[PDB]
Amino acid sequence: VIDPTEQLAYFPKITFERLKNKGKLTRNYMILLPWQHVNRYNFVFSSTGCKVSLKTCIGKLMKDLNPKVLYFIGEGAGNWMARTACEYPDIKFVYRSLKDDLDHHYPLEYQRVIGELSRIIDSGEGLSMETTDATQKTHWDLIHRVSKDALLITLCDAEFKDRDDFFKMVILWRKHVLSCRICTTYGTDLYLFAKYHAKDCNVKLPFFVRSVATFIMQGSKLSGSECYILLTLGHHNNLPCHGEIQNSKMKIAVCNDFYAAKKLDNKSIEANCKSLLSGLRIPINKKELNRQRRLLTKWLTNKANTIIDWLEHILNSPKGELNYDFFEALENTYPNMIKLIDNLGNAEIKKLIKVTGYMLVSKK
Ligand SMILES: [Zn+2]
Repeated sequence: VIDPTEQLAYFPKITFERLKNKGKLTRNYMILLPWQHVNRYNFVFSSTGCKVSLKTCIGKLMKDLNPKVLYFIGEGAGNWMARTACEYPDIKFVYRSLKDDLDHHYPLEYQRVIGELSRIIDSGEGLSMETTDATQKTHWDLIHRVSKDALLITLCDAEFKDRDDFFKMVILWRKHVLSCRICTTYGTDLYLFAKYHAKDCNVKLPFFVRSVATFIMQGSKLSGSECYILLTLGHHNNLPCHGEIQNSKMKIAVCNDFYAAKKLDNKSIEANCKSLLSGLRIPINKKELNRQRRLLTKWLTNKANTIIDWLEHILNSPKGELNYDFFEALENTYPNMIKLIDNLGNAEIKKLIKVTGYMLVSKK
């Protein structure tokens, strides 16, 4: 009872830089908050699709290869997969994610965005911990238990402990696509679009693994050196160097603004509000914040005051454009910044930025 293409208007436009396979650009933004969640207010459990998209980044490859099935590894609640389902309404999916008590091993976001799970032909159900671990041979051995389609495009958004774990996955992918009866029959025109953290320089990829392009996303945490690398089979080359990623990341932060989503998913905004502060309603106005202050009259009451104080600061703050120059102003105009980051945890602060972004967009 849901049209996927209609749901796509809840996802924001993606700004990125492609580096196909020199002075330094530096700007020290005094920011302590995860501002990359500013345009992600319409999403609850996972929001990767606000940062990366197959139609925007690898649109041509999607058209040229025309895959019937897509293979997703490492997705939490499957928000990237959810965006893909909206962009490509006839594509079926194979989902894998580590069976942990830590992050989601089920696509909650996909179930929320897309109506049902009928297009997820393999959800990884019944599998053990090692058969869901991309750094283990058995995961790759059982990837074809339902889908008999070759791994034309494999999407990996897994967070690895170290680069050696990343190499374990990349080597296992190569070993699969060069052994597997299904995949070998298709050929060597097979791809792996994986998340990577460019820490070093001149780091060779495994034998017969070649990087086609590097993608630097506006939606990646400003502090790190995260990027998305498009790999294929062929004479090996180097992984992206930390220096290249920095200049690219900087230009996007200094030049570009975050696009807001064309439509506001009021159900999710209400959900993110109640998740941040129980009983918080929309519109978030002076009357709403004074009501929340009144309800308080402990550790939980301390966190609630911290939240209201920030929302009150955003409320009183002038309207600006969604960019890091304005975000730095927002932070360095608030007297209790250090008290905020100390009292609220990482998840609470990401929820706070989602709510903040909704408010900033709602202005004027
Ligand atoms: Zn295969």
